[PDB]
Amino acid sequence: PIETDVLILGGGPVGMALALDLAHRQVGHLVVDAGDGTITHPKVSTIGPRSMELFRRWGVAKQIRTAGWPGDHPLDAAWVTRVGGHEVYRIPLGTADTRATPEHTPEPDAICPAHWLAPLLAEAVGERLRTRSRLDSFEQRDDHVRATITDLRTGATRAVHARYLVACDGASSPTRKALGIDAPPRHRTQVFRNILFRAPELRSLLGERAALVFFLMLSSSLRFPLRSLDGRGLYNLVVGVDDMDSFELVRRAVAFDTEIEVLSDSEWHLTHRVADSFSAGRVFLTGDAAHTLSPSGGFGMNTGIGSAADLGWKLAATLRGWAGPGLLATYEEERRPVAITSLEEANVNLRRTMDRELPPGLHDDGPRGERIRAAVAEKLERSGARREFDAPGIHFGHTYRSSIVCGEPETEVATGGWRPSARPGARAPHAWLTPTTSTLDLFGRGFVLLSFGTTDGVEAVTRAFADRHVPLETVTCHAPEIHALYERAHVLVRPDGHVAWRGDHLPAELGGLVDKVRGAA
Ligand SMILES: Cc1cc2nc3c(=O)[nH]c(=O)nc-3n(C[C@H](O)[C@H](O)[C@H](O)COP(=O)(O)OP(=O)(O)OC[C@H]3O[C@@H](n4cnc5c(N)ncnc54)[C@H](O)[C@@H]3O)c2cc1C
Ligand SMILES: O=C1NCc2c1c1c3ccccc3[nH]c1c1[nH]c3ccccc3c21
Repeated sequence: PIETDVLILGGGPVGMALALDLAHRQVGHLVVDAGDGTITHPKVSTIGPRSMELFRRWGVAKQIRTAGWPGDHPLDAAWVTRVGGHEVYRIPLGTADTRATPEHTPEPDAICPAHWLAPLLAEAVGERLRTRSRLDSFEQRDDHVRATITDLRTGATRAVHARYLVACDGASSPTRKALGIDAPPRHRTQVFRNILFRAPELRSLLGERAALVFFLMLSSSLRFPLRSLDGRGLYNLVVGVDDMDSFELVRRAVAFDTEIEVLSDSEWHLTHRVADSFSAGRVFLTGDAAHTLSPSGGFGMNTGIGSAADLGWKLAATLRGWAGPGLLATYEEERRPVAITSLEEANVNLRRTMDRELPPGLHDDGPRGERIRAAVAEKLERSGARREFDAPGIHFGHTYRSSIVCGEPETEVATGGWRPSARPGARAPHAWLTPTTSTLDLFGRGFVLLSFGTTDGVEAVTRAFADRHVPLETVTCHAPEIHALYERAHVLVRPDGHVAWRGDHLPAELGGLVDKVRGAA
C-alpha cells in the first residue's frame, strides 16, 4: 500500500496545474491518468493571461510561449461567408512578435494546442505522474482515503493511501457520481462535431487574410469556428448537429481547391453544468468534474486552472497545520460563484452566435451583397462580438466575498470596462517593481504584506503570524506610482495572489486578523 499526501485523479491540464502548484509548495503528491499524454484529437489551444501568470509562477511560461506557435501568424478573429470567400468583419489582434505587452499584466495570452501542452506539462511534473492508470474504486476513512489503482496495460489492481483525493476526471466525472453529487444543466445541451484536418498550403493561399479563428456564416450547421491550431497546417472545424461526409463539410467551408486531409471526426456535447458541492469529506472536485461551460470565450480550462491554484494553497496549509478547520470549506465558497458567473458570460457569447441572423444576399457578390455584408458587419459590432475575444474582467476581475476576506462595501454594478484594483477579495494588481520584477513575482508562497513608505506596525504583524506559524514575508516599496495603484499604505496578500485586507493603519487585534484569514475565526 503506497502512501502520498495528495492523490490526483486525472492528468489533463487542470490536474497537471494542481501538481505543479503542489510541487512548488513542496507538498507530496501523485498524478494518475488513463493515457500516455498523447492527444490524438487536440481540443483546446488558447491559454488565458491569468493562467499564464500562474504558469510564470511555476516556471513553465517561457517554454509554453516558445513551444512552436509561429511568431508571425496573425491572431485575428474574422467573420466570413467561407474561408477564402467574402469577408464580413475582422478584429485585428496582431502577431505574437509585434503586439505591445499590455499594461495590466506581464503575461499576455498564449497559443499552445493540447498536443504540445500535454508533453510539456508531463516533463515539468516528472515521475510523480503515472500514465495508463485508472481508478476503479475508493473508500473514505477517518484520517485518509484508500483507492484502487488498476494498471490498464496489465489489468492488475493496486492500493493507494492518501490524505486527500482530488478528482480532475472530466465532465463525466465517475468520482462525482460515486459521491452522489448532482450537476444540473443551467442551459440547453447542444451537440456538435469536431473535424480535425491538415491543410498544408492553406496559410500561403490566405496570406494577409489569415486568422487564428474564422466564424463561418454559411448554413444553420456551418455558423461556427474554424481555427488554426498550430499555425503550421493543422485546423479544426466546428459543425453543428441539427437533427454529411467529413471531407465534404470541410470543402464547403473552405473556398480553395487545395490539399485537405481529415484526421478525425468526433461528436461532443456542449453543456452548462456546475456541481451542487465541490467536495465531500476528503474528496475534492476540480476542473470539468466541478464545472463545465461553453468554450465560446475560452473560459473553461482557465477556470479549472484557477480553481486548482486555489485548492492548492489551502490543501498545503491544512497539511502543514497552520490552517483553521474551516479553510478547506472556502474552496467551494469562493470558486463555485466564479464558475457560475463565468458560465453565464460564456453563454452570452454563445447566444450571440445562435441568435444571429443570416440574411439572404449575404453570399452574392457585386454591389448588393456588398451592401448586405456591410450592414451585417455593423450589427455584429453593435452585438458586442469583440467581447468574446477581449474579456479582461473574466480573466482578472473576479472578487472573492467570503469568510476569510475582510471585505469592503460597494455593490456589484459595473460602470466601465474592467480596471486593476487592490480591493479585498481581488487579484493584487501588476506593476513593475523593476524592469525585471513584477509585483506578481512576490506572490505565490505564503502571505505577503506590502507596505508603502513605512515599516510602522510591521514587527507586530510579523509576531502575530509567527505565533500561529503562518508563513509571512514583508516587503517595503517606495514607488509612488505603485502606492497610488494599491491606494493603501498596507496591503495584505494571500498565498494565491488575492488581497485579504488593506488599510492605512493595521488593526488593533492582529491575532484576530490572522485567524480570520487562515479560516480559524
Ligand atoms: C472542443 C473544446 C474546445 C475547448 N477549447 C478551450 C480553449 O480554447 N480554452 C480553454 O481555456 N478551454 C477550452 N475548453 C475547455 C477545456 O477542454 C476543459 O476546461 C478542460 O479540458 C477540462 O479540464 P480537466 O483536466 O479537469 O478535464 P479533462 O481535460 O477531461 O481531464 C480528464 C483526464 O483525466 C483522466 N481520467 C479520467 N477518468 C479517469 C479515471 N477513472 N482514472 C484515471 N484517469 C482518469 C483522463 O485520462 C483525462 O485525460 C475546450 C473544451 C472543448 C470540448
Ligand atoms: O476553442 C474553442 N472551441 C470551440 C469554440 C472555441 C472558442 C474560443 C476559443 C478561444 C477564444 C474564443 C473562443 N470562442 C470559441 C467558440 N465560440 C463558439 C461558438 C459555437 C461553437 C463553438 C465555439 C467556440
